[PDB]
Amino acid sequence: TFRRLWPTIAPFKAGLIVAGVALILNAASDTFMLSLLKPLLDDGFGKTDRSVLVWMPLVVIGLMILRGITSYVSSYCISWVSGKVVMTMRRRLFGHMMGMPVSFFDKQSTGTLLSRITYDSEQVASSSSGALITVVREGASIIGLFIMMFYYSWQLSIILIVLAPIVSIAIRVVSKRFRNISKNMQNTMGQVTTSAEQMLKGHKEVLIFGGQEVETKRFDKVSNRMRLQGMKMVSASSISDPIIQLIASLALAFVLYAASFPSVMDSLTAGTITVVFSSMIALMRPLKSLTNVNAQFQRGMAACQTLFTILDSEQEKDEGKRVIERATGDVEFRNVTFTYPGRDVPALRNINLKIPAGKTVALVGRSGSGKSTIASLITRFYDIDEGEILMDGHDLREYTLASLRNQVALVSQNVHLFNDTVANNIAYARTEQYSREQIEEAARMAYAMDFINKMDNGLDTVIGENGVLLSGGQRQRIAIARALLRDSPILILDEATSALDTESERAIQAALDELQKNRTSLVIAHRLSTIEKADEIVVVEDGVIVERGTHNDLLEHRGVYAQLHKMQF
Amino acid sequence: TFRRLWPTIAPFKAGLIVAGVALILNAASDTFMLSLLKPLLDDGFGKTDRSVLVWMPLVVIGLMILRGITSYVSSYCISWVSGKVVMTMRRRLFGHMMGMPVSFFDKQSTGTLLSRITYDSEQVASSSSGALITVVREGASIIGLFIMMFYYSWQLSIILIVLAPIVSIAIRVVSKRFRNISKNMQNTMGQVTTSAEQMLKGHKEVLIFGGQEVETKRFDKVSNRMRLQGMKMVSASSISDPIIQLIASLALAFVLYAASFPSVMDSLTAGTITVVFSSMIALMRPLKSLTNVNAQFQRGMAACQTLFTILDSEQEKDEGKRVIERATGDVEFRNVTFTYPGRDVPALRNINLKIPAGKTVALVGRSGSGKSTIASLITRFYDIDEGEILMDGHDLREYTLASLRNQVALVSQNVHLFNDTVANNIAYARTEQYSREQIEEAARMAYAMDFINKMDNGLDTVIGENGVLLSGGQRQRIAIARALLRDSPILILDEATSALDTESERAIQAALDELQKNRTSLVIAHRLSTIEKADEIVVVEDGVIVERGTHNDLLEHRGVYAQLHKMQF
Repeated sequence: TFRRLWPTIAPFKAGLIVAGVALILNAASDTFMLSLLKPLLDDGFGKTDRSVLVWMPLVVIGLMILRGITSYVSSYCISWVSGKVVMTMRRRLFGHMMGMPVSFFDKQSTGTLLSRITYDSEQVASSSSGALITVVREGASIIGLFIMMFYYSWQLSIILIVLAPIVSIAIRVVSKRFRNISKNMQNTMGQVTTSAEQMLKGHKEVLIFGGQEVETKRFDKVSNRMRLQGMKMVSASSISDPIIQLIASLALAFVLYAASFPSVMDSLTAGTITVVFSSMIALMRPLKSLTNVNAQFQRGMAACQTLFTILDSEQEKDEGKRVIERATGDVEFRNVTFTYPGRDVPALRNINLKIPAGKTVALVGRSGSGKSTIASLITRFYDIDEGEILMDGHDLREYTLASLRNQVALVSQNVHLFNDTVANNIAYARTEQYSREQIEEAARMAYAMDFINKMDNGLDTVIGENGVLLSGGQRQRIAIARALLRDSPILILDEATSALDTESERAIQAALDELQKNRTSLVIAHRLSTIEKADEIVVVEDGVIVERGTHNDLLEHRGVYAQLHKMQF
Repeated sequence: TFRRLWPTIAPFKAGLIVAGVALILNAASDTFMLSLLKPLLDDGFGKTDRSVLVWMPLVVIGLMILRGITSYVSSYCISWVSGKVVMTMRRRLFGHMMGMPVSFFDKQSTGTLLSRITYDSEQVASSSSGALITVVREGASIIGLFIMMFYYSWQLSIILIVLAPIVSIAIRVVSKRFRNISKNMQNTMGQVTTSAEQMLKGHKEVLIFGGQEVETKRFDKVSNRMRLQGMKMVSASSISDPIIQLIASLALAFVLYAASFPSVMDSLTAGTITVVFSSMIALMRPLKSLTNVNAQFQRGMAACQTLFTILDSEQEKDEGKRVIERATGDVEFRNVTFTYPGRDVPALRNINLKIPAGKTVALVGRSGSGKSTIASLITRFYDIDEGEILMDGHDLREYTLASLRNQVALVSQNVHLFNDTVANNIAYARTEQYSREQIEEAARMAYAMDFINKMDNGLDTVIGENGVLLSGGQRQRIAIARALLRDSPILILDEATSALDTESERAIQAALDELQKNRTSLVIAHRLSTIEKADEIVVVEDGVIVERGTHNDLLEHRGVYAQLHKMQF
């Protein structure tokens, strides 16, 4: 169907070929083991030659060991191709899902985003190879059990294969008739049960009118009808299996009857009949399983078109060629409006903010609708709807995306830590650029050296989850170390502290003060300490900025900043 | 477990015995049908060419017509006892669920009460009788097939039965070892697959720091650790199934080897070996199903205690000693405190209302603070927690419930209409006492005759649900005739819905005006019309009445009623 997945398997087609050559072999070994019933019943028990019961245990063991060997080889050489194509699909989804915009990550899919690399990305192969196994095994077993029947007895096999369509259609017709009859009877039972429910509903009226004897008399007939319809349903459902079994036995009796005549048959001597009929019994499983090949292959290709919709999708629009090395200027918002994708209500209205060089601006206002939003826009996590965000006499869209992200340091208490050494986390994405001495210096001046020396191995301890666990404050200080080592000229201090641990703030505030040397920062104002010492204070109210003055003058005018002090104090 | 169910089955016990004699014959007709293989293969096919194969097709049909008759006589004669005990149980549940307090119906249970007489009352027989067509059906098949196996070459059945435990435990030990090994490899998969989650979570932090060629490298090694662990999980699960077949095939090799020696080989002839081996592989399905005979007999008996809880629950406390022919007096509330069973907050504080004879008190509260439940107490739908409701000078507790509820008519718009035609529906629970002439005048006196004459059959049209489906306006009118026909002294004129229309409001109000002639009534005053002529007015705030008196004297003082009167306006 959606066979753009075949090039993923083309580099490894030597496990599919081997698991077709050693699975056709498994089917042939099944049908050869089933062929032993004729030598057994003819030249073994039936005859006086005990030798056939001496080598037949050995052949049975040597064919079951061959079945096991070719069923483990057929499992390893498809679990190696259905494992490596899955590996390639997973690491190809984790090269397009790690570049595309945050909007897909925002609320389109959060928990299922890992499902689309764990469950669906393994289902695409556990169903496609599960269908290849079925088709190439039950197309070998079915051919083997056809060749066996037509080799031992074409006379009986022809009349046994002519009847199989006849028996199948007769059983299907009978089952359809009784399914329709049972469906009608179940509809009638549903109506009667609805009547019983309606009898039950009027309890408060039955009590007040005193109709307990009349209501139970009326239900003595409703329940009697429930019984007489239930036994009708059972009689119509349990008369189906006997009739279809009777039709199957009519066919079996006719096959036996055909064998009576000498012209048609009687070349069979007590092992040929047992092999043919045992194969026909064993021929039902590799038709019942074979019919589901297309259903399983389509169920394993819907879960590939899903992965292609995740993959063959919009990436991050890197429509930029201008390269900036250091934000030696001012990052300015000017009449820009933005709304979250997937929602219509503007989370951010027209904005006009100035971030002067060598100075910091505080995003005050605990409304919760406008503070976190503007923080994202500087790094182009969510692209603006229309307007302009300016960064050193340019626009963010103009600048290269890679050259923009490295200019900004998102400092927050809730900061991700990678499953790696802390020396790698502090120099994440820049391990080659920054030497160990630089990391030591950064941790020293970021006040994070106290925690790391306490750790077991020190700077090389695994810090992420599934390892050592560090409290919110340690994560904050590691973020300060990252930002200060990277020397990002722009800082977006979320300051989502949400706690005041003893001596944690005493070091965090000092580290932030040391960080904010001349680094122009758009601080999210959660702590009044930074608000008091701020070059400019700007507030947001449902995306609208109204009070923009400094912390002193904006206190005199009531507006929202004094009201924030009223709300804060 | 609970043979207190048995006395309901004991009267109808000669359908299980008939379905124990016509169901052993079903099993003895399958072990005889897996015995023609001896005359077929041994004497019929290999020994000669004809004769036996002309006699077989009749017996195969003759043992599949007798396997169908005794499979439908077995099913009908259990479905007659599996329906006649369910019917005899259902109407026993609908004689205790129609006499117990309304509290069980109100939020302690819901429409699942139907399931306690439709699903959980047929599951008691669909799984208890399903455990008697497995302990007798597949309990004479096992005895039938064991007699056949020992009748045919006993010296092989002992070898074949001694190897059934040894093969079974060895398959169980092998399946035990490779179920724990796969479990351990699945736990290891949980660690690495969780590590893949922690890569996706840091997408906001991945982009800003620029590390995506480094993060994809960290996933190239995590993809393997969940691929190679996926090859170990398939290599450890696909190696169990080969071995358990090889262990099973070490018995077939040994049984065939055992038959090689002279002692067993004497009559190990082909007919006396297919019937023994075809029976043993046909003996697994009886044994497998017989194990689920206490899992199904307790699934079908756990549901018996579910409805015996409903059956043996506490019925309505009919502490009745006093009987009143007619409530020719005054209903008087006096310091009545009551809470809904199931509501923590008390829904009614102290209440003291006297209803004079031939007077119409009104409960005008549109706040909805439990005005309706005040009327529930006069009918003893919910008993008073503390206090006393003096009806005709004595508390409701002494009066008989059958006698008390005959003196009250719950006139409302949500009245239930029973499935009976509308001549007993008007005279529900009293059709024997009242003749058609009274109903003719009663319906006429209530102005209901127009709707009834309009109907197809007139006074005997199926009126309830699944009948003609009258509207809400018509349903309320019949309650007026039903109350007017009975001429009960006390009325609860609910008047719940404020919806009104031309020739419906006047039509109802004219009927209510004609109804409320002496009829000392308590009106839930949602309609402003009755409030103006109401002799007394009471409004309930929280659980306690605040204003009590005539509507004129309560309008001048604003309080709650007058302000509520403005709210009504």
